[PDB]
Amino acid sequence: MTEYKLVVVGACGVGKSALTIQLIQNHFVDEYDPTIEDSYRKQVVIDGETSLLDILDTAGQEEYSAMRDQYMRTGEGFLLVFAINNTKSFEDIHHYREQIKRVKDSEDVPMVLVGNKSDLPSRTVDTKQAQDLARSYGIPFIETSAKTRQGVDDAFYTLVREIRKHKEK
Ligand SMILES: CCC(=O)N1CCN(c2ncnc3cc(-c4c(C)ccc5[nH]ncc45)c(Cl)cc23)CC1
Ligand SMILES: Nc1nc2c(ncn2[C@@H]2O[C@H](COP(=O)(O)OP(=O)(O)O)[C@@H](O)[C@H]2O)c(=O)[nH]1
Ligand SMILES: [Mg+2]
Repeated sequence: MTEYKLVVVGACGVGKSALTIQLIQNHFVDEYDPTIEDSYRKQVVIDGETSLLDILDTAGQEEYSAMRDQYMRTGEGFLLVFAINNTKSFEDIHHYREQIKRVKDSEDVPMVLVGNKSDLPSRTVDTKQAQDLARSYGIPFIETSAKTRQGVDDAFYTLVREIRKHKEK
């Protein structure tokens, strides 16, 4: 069966765990321990293809090692998550993109920029700013809400379609 190794990255509190649980369980979590990093498998049909998604929700303390780089290198596609009400989380996207570039030795890694918490009225990051960054990286931008499920399937399925496009190259 076709397996896709997806990794959800971004700053603390942006909704990585909530997005992962909404995708896997169809449930919104108000609290998910920030020390729990784990991977979840889900079978899905995307464009007629039965796909096994293995989703790693990154967490814990910021720490680095050769072993951690070897592990992150196995990810096939990355969701770069920020929260639309947190400018710092948007500025932090650069760090996550550079760490993926560093470990993959490539400027062509499947990724999708995700602007989460789109249900909140307290926006500080304009959609145009996020589209401009995504255009600079050459990747799609998807607005999501783990709370209402807006854009969740689209964010993960678009990443899978980007991995397929990359594998065809
Ligand atoms: C609130 C707790 C929480 O959600 N955290 C989010 C993940 N954390 C990280 N913080 C800072 N930079 C990080 C950098 C990386 C990383 C990436 C994206 C790619 C290759 C890599 N090689 N080595 C590290 C690395 C990852 Cl996976 C996590 C980071 C802790 C806080
Ligand atoms: N309103 C709203 N809250 C969200 C959303 N996604 C996550 N949250 C909340 O934001 C907090 C941090 O979410 P979490 O998934 O733990 O973030 P993580 O540290 O990136 O894993 C939690 O209280 C979540 O319930 C969202 O789309 N909208
Ligand atoms: Mg988390």
